Amino acid sequence: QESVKEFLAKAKEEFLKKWESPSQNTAQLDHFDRIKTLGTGSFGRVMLVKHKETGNHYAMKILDKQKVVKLKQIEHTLNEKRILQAVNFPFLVKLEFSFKDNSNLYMVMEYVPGGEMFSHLRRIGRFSEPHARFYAAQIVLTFEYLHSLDLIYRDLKPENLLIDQQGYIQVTDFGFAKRVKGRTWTLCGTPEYLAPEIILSKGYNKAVDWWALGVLIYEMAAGYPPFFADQPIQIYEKIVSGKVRFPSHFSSDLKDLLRNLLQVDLTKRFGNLKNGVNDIKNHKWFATTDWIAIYQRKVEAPFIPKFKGPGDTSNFDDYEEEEIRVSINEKCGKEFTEF
Ligand SMILES: O[C@H]1CN[C@H](c2nc(-c3cnccn3)no2)C1
Repeated sequence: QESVKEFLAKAKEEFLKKWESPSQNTAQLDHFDRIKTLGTGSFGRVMLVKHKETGNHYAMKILDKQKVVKLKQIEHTLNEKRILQAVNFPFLVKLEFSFKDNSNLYMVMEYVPGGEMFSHLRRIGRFSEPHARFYAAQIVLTFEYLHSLDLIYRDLKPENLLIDQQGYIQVTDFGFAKRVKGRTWTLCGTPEYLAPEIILSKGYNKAVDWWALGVLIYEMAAGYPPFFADQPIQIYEKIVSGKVRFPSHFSSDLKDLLRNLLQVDLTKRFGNLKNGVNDIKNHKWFATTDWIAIYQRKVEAPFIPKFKGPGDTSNFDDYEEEEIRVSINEKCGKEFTEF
């Protein structure tokens, strides 16, 4: 374990150097051709773009400054970019460039053509336990890394887990990620994945990411989430009750791990005890997992996504194509000075 301790100490040193001196202004919009919209929301979208001189493909996240302000996301967007430019781990998407202009903020990431885990899960129905375990092990290692840097992730769900050309996970969307040493208070995350202490408006901590891992493992292995209901208020009532029903096809070891991750009392939840992540890594459900081989990407993946090359968009769906407009006047300059 000294080897793991020394790995995490170096990881934190390298993170802090970039965190204290963030990169800024490393590309500009007219260096890229726009290809296709890959998803869209209330203040932002992600496009496929191509760099004009190198020919490389990238995923460009575009945030409208005025809409970020109106929806009270200023601090969250500044967190997202400052964290992404400072992290480095095999299962995190890489930020390659960032910049801003009179109207928008831009984060240019590597493009992962294999698509969302969500699409693959919904197409096949559910994953076998070994398939769900391969992905879960990558999330355990990624959360061990992030939490040792004092980062909470706060947006785990199948749509944020991309499948790469080797069949491994790349986590994207750091819009709710935050550097936290103790407690934090903001209501954020998708309803089915929220821990009880978020729903109850408490000061909460990194144990909310371990709760969300329990929801993800359940949904991968069942094909639906554990607290499912028609509207959010009914979902929240089931979460806080914490009453969970498991399919009979679940192994006994899977049920035991999920009862310990989906523990309503945060002071009793796996990942948040004296032994930290090691209660999860040493659980019987993970007995066949070679943690070093997963980190080194030496395990054969269960599934390789079908795609034709680094520009193929067939694993993403279709959205109305809107302009990328840039005002002749600067908007919200003061709010986004540090970006
Ligand atoms: O609307 C949200 C959900 N789906 C969108 C999306 N994100 C990406 C992607 C691809 N490669 C690297 C990073 N992000 N593709 O689609 C974003």
